[PDB]
Amino acid sequence: NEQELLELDKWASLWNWFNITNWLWYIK
Repeated sequence: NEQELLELDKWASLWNWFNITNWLWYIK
C-alpha cells in the first residue's frame, strides 16, 4: 500500500492511456 501511494502518478498515466487509445485507434 505505502509503495503504490508514491507510484500513483505512474499508474495515473496507465489508466488514462485507455482514454487516448481510442483516439489513435479511431484515426487508424
